[PDB]
Amino acid sequence: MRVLGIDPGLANLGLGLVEGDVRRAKHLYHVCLTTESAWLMPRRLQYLHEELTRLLTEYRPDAVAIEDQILRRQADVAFKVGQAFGVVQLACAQAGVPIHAYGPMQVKKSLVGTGRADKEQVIYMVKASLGIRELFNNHAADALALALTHLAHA
Amino acid sequence: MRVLGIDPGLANLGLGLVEGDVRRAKHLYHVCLTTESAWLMPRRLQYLHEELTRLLTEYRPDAVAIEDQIQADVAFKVGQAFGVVQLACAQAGVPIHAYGPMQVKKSLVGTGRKEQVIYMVKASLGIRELFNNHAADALALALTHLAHA
Repeated sequence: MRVLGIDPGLANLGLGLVEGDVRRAKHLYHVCLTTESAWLMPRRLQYLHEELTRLLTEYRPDAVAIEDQILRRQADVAFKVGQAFGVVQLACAQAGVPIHAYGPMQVKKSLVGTGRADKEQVIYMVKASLGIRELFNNHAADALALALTHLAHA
Repeated sequence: MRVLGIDPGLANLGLGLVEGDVRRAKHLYHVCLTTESAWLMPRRLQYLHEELTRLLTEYRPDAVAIEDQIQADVAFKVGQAFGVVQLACAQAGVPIHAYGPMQVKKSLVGTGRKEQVIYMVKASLGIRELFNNHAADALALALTHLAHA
């Protein structure tokens, strides 16, 4: 099973591709896309949608695993990030790829064993599961963690 | 001089196309698209984005006029639909102009302080029957853009 993990955002969009099953997984690709506030919102959304559409077309994943956050602070931030989430969901549906949502405690439990693990603990287990020497970008790492979580729930 | 007005929403998306200037406008098209919670969110967004794209491609408007967005997870959900609307406009190369409710009232009604707005929408466009408030709101937005150009 080939899975695209997505750490959703507007200024940063983490994408990580893995392939395997519950017992073993192979790293395929990861990246953190960025957009600039000086671009207007429509162009930021167009950039994310275009780059994600290209990656979906190229790698042909069987499933998308997306983070289901309960972040509840600022409505103006939530409106902007919701716009990015909408365009991400749109790209997946246009590709015919089903989306499975996972909360952070599900990720921590699947990758570390417990739901109160630290992020550094999760990234250590991402790198160990995939044989990655270093992961500098936390959004890419989180995206890979989501992809590995879907493989564990399948 | 051709404006697509958009009343943004997930369950209801009002669309209204007019052409003209401050003095005279002609009606071209209106609808209220609907989506149901029985569909998963990505499918709802795909349907709205597809139907909006088709209308932008067909009628080739010069501008889009959208209702200005004046709880956090509510904001987040409203944003999902707004994002796909903004994306379709950007892909079409059509500039977006946002207007608030008071701007619509002043542009359309002499009072400037929805029955009065709807009456003025129907009168300006020669529309006898306008039953859907979202489609009416979208037409009111398109007419507001003409008044501000």
